[PDB]
Amino acid sequence: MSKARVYADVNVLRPKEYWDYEALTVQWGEQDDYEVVRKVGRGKYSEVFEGINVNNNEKCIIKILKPVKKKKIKREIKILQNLCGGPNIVKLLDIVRDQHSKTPSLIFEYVNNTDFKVLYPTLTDYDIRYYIYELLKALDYCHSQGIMHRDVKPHNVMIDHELRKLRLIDWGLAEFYHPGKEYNVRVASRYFKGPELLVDLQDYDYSLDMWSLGCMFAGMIFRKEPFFYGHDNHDQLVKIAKVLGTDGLNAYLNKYRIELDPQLEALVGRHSRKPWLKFMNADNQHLVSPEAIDFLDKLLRYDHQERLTALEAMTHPYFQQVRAAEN
Ligand SMILES: N#Cc1cnn2c(Nc3ccccc3)nc(NCC3CCCCC3)nc12
Repeated sequence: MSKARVYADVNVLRPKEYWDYEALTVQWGEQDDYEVVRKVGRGKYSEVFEGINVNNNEKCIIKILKPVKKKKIKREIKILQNLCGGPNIVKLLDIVRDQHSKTPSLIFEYVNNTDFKVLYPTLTDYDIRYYIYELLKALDYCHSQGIMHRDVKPHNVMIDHELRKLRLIDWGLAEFYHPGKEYNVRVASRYFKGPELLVDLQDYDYSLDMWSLGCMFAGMIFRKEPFFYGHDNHDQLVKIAKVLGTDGLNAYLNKYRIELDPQLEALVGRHSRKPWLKFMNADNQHLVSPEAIDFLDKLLRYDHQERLTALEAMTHPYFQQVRAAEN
């Protein structure tokens, strides 16, 4: 039996109007208020375009959704509404649908994002600390509002580098946290899935996002994208085990009484823990200080209960300069 160490009762104390997302009645806007300017992306969930509001001439992002169940879309909409105005939380501007096809589109604020594959390599030590701190504000906020993002990855972190503006987007996989609830482990992107998802521990919590953040962070400071490069869910756990070591995995499994599938146990084998500095090289030297390693080490723990919470992470000395500058 596992439960979050912080914000566990947020949804217990709030009324049904907050977490009963299926009760939501979607208020449709007008499709004609928005026009496509250029396609900027695509995914299994939607096609994304840079758009413009013909009324105010303001830029926006239009995501034309592929077939989705009523329950799922209501969940994304309710969460976006509940988190409105929070630090670095993307703003949902409107929700529209095509009459004949009933194809819905979500309208979001526009962020002039630069491909992370091109942006990250140019980030300085300070830039990394700054952007990760900004992302942490968003995570502590949603966690404080009883919501788990469950899909933290570079693709869901829009950054306008010129303006130094960051937004955590795509809340379609997010969920409300309820103590003891068993969630679907089929969330997050493989390279960012926490050990809990990989060993089928269903009663996970906000801490899942912290493992994903840790993966992003490790990728940035070590200049290795992605950090844990597995080809399937089983191999993903193997990649993690070859770094953190099987001793910690065994302890983790014993604590929560989890039994790995025979095939998985075989693939994992036995591995010694590898010091974080073994990933240091001439290319990532100006970015792997002791503070960075200490911070990373406290994020990437098998036991989700051991990981730093977003609030704790924000106070780690690694971010002391960012905090000082802000104050
Ligand atoms: N909500 C929201 C949201 C807000 N901006 N935004 C952007 N901005 C953007 C602007 C110009 C060029 C590229 C992107 N792209 C995507 N999704 C598309 C990206 C997904 C990650 C890989 C690159 C394309 N989603 C969003």
